[PDB]
Amino acid sequence: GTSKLKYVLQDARFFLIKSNNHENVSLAKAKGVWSTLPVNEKKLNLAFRSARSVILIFSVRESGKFQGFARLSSESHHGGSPIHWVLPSAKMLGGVFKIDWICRRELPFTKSAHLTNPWNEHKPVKIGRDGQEIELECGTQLCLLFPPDESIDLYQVIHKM
Repeated sequence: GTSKLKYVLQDARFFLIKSNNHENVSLAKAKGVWSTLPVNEKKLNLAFRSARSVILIFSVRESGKFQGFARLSSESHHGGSPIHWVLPSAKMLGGVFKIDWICRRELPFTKSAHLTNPWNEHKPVKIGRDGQEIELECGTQLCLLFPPDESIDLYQVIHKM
């Protein structure tokens, strides 16, 4: 079903995350973590304190697809297990956010062509720089377009809200 998913997304904030390569998204899916440049780290930390759920929607550059979406479970923190990201300078990154995956399945951009983002000049939601905020209604509909991920149980995610 979709009911627990809709509950998690209620009054959520949404951010577009653009990765240079698949390896970083694979590490995030395996380890439940994400890191970003300080400008976006500050935005995500502010958003995490401000909303019931903050959702990151991932897309690998040049892939023509989104690779899934996840919910922030913490603010960024330093000094944890180092993560062997594939960089385009590791010192340039901010802290590490813990994330809980909501869907690990892909969605092609062709299926989201009817969704425009008011916070990016009403361009198709696939278009945007890393860290671009997606307005509530467009973000909710985007997440509902993904194929259901039957491997994830949202009961545990609901308890953290």
